Amino acid sequence: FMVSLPRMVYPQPKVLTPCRKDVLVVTPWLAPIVWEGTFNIDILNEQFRLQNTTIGLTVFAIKKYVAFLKLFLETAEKHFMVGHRVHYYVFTDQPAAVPRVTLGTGRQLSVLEVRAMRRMEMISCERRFLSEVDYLVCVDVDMEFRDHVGVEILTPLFGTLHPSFYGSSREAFTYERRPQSQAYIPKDEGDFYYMGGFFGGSVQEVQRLTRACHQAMMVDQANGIEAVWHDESHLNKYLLRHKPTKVLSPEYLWDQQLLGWPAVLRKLRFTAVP
Ligand SMILES: O=c1ccn([C@@H]2O[C@H](COP(=O)(O)OP(=O)(O)O)[C@@H](O)[C@H]2O)c(=O)[nH]1
Ligand SMILES: OC[C@H]1O[C@@H](O)[C@H](O)[C@@H](O)[C@H]1O
Ligand SMILES: [Mn+2]
Repeated sequence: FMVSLPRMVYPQPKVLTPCRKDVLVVTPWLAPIVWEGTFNIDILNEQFRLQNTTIGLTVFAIKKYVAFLKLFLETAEKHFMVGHRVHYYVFTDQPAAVPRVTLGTGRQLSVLEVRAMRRMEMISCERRFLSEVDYLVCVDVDMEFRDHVGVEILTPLFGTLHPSFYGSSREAFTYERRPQSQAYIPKDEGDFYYMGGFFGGSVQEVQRLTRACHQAMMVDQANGIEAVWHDESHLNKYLLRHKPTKVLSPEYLWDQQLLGWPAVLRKLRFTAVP
């Protein structure tokens, strides 16, 4: 049950004025593609706080990657779902190397020790996530938040446009192209190339995705084949056959050193560390 929004004063949306004319802002299966200028974050924050939303954020920091956690978490605290309840789950082989980062109120961190592709299996923590959070966001650790990443991304299932391919035709996508792999996608198929480093959704839809990618990876292992881009190839296969309900623009996963700051990106929200 969703209670009424309170009165709010904001600019009227005008039907004969698009928000953004330069980019596609809805997919052909009617999923929003999330760019700056397409959402009023005050309306969204109301909607999600009225449901007392809790967001889980998973990150793996194995071996040398523990070095990235301090900047990742400190910038998450500045930019990720601020005002909402957040539970970080840090999966690592070195619990004692997790930095002590001060968190804002309503935010918690759990360190989950693992042994040093297996992210999909490890995510598919099933029971715990179902009890503890409403949505799961699953990202790479060698990154930093530079600007707002908030509830505009939440939906039952989302992927993120890979920043090297958002302008590419499908035949250039680096999907797995060998029919012997579960991740295979023919040259005349594909909507987008999604980045393995940022996907998420409701806990149920994320457990479906990560279970299906884990099973498909195990089939490929039994068959002696490893997909060209590992879990990212399987995530692409899954999202072609199970369309996401939102797609995040490359504002949400960018590399300024490699790609600069094109005009089409009004904000660079989550970016690779040099
Ligand atoms: O030795 C490793 C290799 C990978 N990762 C985790 O797996 C993610 C994906 O690997 P990586 O970021 O190296 O892929 P890239 O983005 O460079 O292609 C890393 O962000 C970490 O989040 C890790 O923790 N330790
Ligand atoms: O072609 C796909 C690849 O593109 C790279 O730019 C990225 O570093 C890789 O992790 C993989 O996503
Ligand atoms: Mn990475």
